Amino acid sequence: SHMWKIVFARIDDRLIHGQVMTRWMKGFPEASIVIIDDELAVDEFMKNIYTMAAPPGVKVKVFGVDAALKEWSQKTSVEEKVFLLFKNIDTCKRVMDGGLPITTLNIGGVAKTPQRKGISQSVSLSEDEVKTLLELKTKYNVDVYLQMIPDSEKIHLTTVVEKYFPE
Repeated sequence: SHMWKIVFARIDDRLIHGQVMTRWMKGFPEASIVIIDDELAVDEFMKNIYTMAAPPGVKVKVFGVDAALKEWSQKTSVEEKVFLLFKNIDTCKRVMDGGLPITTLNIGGVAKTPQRKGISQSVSLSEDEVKTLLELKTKYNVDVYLQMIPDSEKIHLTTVVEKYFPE
């Protein structure tokens, strides 16, 4: 089997913050958190911050994109359950384009910028970003939805397009 079994994937530009991941990990009891980000992979200060902020009893590992693809590609007799955490859509696209199978993609946090349209308190998206999410759905059959925490409002990608980007 592949080294990792991907139990969930989430995009949140603030990664491990507050109690958010403690809430998410309760749904994935045996999983570790794997953050895939090229910037964080070399940033020792923030690697320590996020490791310290991790839910009690949950391992955190950080990989760059190429290293994540290399690790996942390895075969093993005992797979590790992993909850993938990305800072941004582009990094997720790069790993999916590299063959890493993601089945569900939760958009958790994307900060407002002038180029993005506000959708929720936690998520704003540009038209280009929504086009990218649609492309991931089309190419890879990923189920994409916005949801901040497990018990908060869930908005599917199709609903996002219909209400916020009619086109």
